[PDB]
Amino acid sequence: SQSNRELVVDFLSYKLSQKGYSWSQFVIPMAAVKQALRLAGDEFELRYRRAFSDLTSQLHITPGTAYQSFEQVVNELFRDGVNWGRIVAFFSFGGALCVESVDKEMQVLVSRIAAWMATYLNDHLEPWIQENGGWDTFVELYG
Repeated sequence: SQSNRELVVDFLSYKLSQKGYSWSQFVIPMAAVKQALRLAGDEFELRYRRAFSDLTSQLHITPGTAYQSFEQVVNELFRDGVNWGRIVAFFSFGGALCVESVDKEMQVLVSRIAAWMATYLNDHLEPWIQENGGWDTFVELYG
């Protein structure tokens, strides 16, 4: 919850920096988890460059968008359940949403998206993560 919050912020900050944007609107194995996640995300966006076009448009985020709408859209990535690659897609998707928000002069949504991701991670993804090795297995797999 606290760790996950930090993890989400780091990945989103990484993505924004990398793409020329500001991250101002915002390490035990943690440092290792963070780096593994940064690498996983880059590899992902490398193979898939569509940038979640339909998912973001299906969501069309504005300052009035509620978590439930975010949650419903994100659920689409997990229609067949959770797996590591889908978790990576989840982070990449949040990253795309932040970029889009900045491109629309709605930089105020980045901290909100981060909060939503942490909530979604703790609620829907940690159960599977903890059952399949925890973030140690993730590092072991993408580190």
